[PDB]
Amino acid sequence: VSQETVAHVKDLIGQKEVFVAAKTYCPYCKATLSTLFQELNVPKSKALVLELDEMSNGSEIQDALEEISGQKTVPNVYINGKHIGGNSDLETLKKNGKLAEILKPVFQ
Repeated sequence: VSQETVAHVKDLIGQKEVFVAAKTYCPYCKATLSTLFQELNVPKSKALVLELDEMSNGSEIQDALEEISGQKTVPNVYINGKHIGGNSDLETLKKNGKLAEILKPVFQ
């Protein structure tokens, strides 16, 4: 895991307000994307969703994410540069109202 790749991934995380690292065949990723973009209607134009299994540098990005967030699995969600976690973490925030609050500056 090179520092160059790590720096690049931090760049990607900050490009859009909502960042999601996922894999196309993962049900946890599907639930997270559904929650954010279908149920909550977060504008897709304010999000960068990486499907690592369809990225030539997917494994390198995932390794960089582990270094940056300590997380080893997908989905890996960031909102406004802050690490949110995975699908279960998203569900907890959704239920206690904190997800709606942190997405306030994003919704439009």
